[PDB]
Amino acid sequence: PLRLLSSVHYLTDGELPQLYDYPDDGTWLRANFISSLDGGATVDGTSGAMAGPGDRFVFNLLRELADVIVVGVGTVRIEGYSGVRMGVVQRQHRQARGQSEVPQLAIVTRSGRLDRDMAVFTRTEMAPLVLTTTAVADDTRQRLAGLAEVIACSGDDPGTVDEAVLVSQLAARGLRRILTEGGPTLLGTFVERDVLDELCLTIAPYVVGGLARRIVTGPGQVLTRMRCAHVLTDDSGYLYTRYVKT
Amino acid sequence: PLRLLSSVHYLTDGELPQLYDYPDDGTWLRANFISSLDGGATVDGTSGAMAGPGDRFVFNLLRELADVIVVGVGTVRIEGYSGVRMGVVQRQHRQARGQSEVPQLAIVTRSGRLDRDMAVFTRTEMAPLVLTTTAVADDTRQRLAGLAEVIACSGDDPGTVDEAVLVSQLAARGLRRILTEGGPTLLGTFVERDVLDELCLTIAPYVVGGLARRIVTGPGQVLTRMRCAHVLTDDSGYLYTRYVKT
Ligand SMILES: NC(=O)c1ccc[n+]([C@@H]2O[C@H](COP(=O)([O-])OP(=O)(O)OC[C@H]3O[C@@H](n4cnc5c(N)ncnc54)[C@H](OP(=O)(O)O)[C@@H]3O)[C@@H](O)[C@H]2O)c1
Ligand SMILES: NC(=O)c1ccc[n+]([C@@H]2O[C@H](COP(=O)([O-])OP(=O)(O)OC[C@H]3O[C@@H](n4cnc5c(N)ncnc54)[C@H](OP(=O)(O)O)[C@@H]3O)[C@@H](O)[C@H]2O)c1
Ligand SMILES: COc1cc(NCc2ccc3[nH+]c(N)nc(N)c3c2C)cc(OC)c1OC
Ligand SMILES: COc1cc(NCc2ccc3[nH+]c(N)nc(N)c3c2C)cc(OC)c1OC
Repeated sequence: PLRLLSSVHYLTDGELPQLYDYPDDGTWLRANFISSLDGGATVDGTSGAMAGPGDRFVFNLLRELADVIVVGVGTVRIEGYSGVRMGVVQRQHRQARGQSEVPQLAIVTRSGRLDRDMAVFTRTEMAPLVLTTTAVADDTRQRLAGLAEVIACSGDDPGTVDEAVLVSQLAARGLRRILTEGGPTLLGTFVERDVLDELCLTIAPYVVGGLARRIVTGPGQVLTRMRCAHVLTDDSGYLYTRYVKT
Repeated sequence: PLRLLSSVHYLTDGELPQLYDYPDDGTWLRANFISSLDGGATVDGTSGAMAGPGDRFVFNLLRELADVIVVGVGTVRIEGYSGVRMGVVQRQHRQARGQSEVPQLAIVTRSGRLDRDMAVFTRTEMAPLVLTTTAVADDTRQRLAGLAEVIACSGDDPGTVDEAVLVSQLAARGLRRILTEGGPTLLGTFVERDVLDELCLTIAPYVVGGLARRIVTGPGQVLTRMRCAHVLTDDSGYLYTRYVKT
């Protein structure tokens, strides 16, 4: 009942985007994470040390394919997010697909307690969205006037983000091809709200020991079954997986 | 730089053991764990809910190949370990390889605070080892007389297990082909002591949310690079990976 996986194909620059195609229509929330073999999401507090050239390449590709990159403010601070960068060819590909040259960043915050000073606001070609609650949306909008488009993403509860609503507000703005890059709290909520369509997971060929948190945190205990759409690899033993919710 | 992995081979019952062969000589500490896509080691407190027929098959195979199955007492209690079971054919294969019919269980405990009552002691064809410290080995041996062979596994510090010493004591008893099945504390120590030779990791196609711990816990922060030896899959989207320390 077991099948050996082997490299059967070198992916061309044209085929790789195809493997990570978004659906033709409808919203699609894709997550891109990286974790060690022993499930650690961080090395020395952040994820980058696990990411080699292969993962950076995939990471940048998923950004290139996304209409919008949604990230928790925690990751934004910790990973030092600034504006999404797109190279000339990336911009060309994006135009060819009917997309803006650079995907927007969307920072998720229940508190809305974002400072005007952040690099997500400062070092950015594209002004970012701030996805927050109905309760704080107005004060946040005022505080962040000129810096970010503040969008209330509450459903029934004005004090919380409803993640389905969040996805919908993005789509409503024509940002239906969503990529989230974390963090584990945000991902946890997406998973709990059952709005995660796809998880692209780089499995870095490291064990990192017990300190690191997982790529999902929170009190949530779910068991969402996913289908393995693909596994890619590179010469360094990384697995670039793509799982789609069943 | 990216290669697509695909199933290229259906593994026969003869080839599968070959993929998980131990080295011809020397000690080899292999770990077998299972984790969800989001790095969770447990569902509802234990690992079994993530394990389908494929993982059980691999799990049983690794047991069949091992001279000894080393587990923390935590896992022993929580997963309700009793004696290793071997079917007739499993025993035959084991004999053919020069191995005893059933691998021993080795329970690791720094405290040595094991009760005579446990199923590891009671429902077992083979009496298990208790790998513990020099400091408690004697009282533990007395307490567990007739139930378990108690082995002191301290190196410099009589109050602790030295995991290299643990591996050595096993080999010393002709149990050089070691399988550890956990838990995360034990695995954490193996990883910290740098004695983990190989990690066989089932990646179950689930996200489980933030509650679960990882397959490694502890204060440890390492970055042990591993080489991806193989990835198998089944029809249900599980990845059966084998990584070998570089
Ligand atoms: N290995 C990987 O792939 C990966 C990927 C990303 C991040 N990381 C790492 O994980 C760490 C950060 O963890 P984190 O959990 O704090 O990241 P995070 O989820 O990005 O940040 C948490 C914050 O974002 C907001 N948030 C998240 N979900 C929300 C929701 N459903 N509704 C409203 N607000 C929401 C909240 O902000 P407010 O407090 O303002 O309400 C929350 O406090 C960093 O160390 C980073 O390196 C790893
Ligand atoms: N997903 C998976 O593949 C997988 C695999 C195994 C277990 N699990 C799960 O993980 C959980 C158990 O976690 P756990 O960390 O408590 O398991 P554990 O490592 O098996 O148990 C911990 C105990 O074993 C002893 N121990 C471990 N390492 C030691 C060392 N280097 N030296 C001396 N003693 C050592 C200690 O016993 P003393 O206190 O007596 O000193 C320690 O308290 C369960 O929920 C189980 O389901 C999951
Ligand atoms: C400044 O913005 C950036 C932030 C980060 N943060 C760390 C980082 C690294 C690898 C990653 N790899 C995957 N698979 N998924 C992630 N979620 C991820 C993250 C979160 C990494 C960047 O380069 C890869 C980057 O530049 C665009
Ligand atoms: C009674 O002993 C047993 C204990 C367990 N415990 C849970 C369990 C399940 C799947 C697993 N799968 C892998 N890849 N690695 C593990 N470490 C593992 C464990 C730890 C599972 C058993 O059946 C699979 C079993 O019977 C032999």
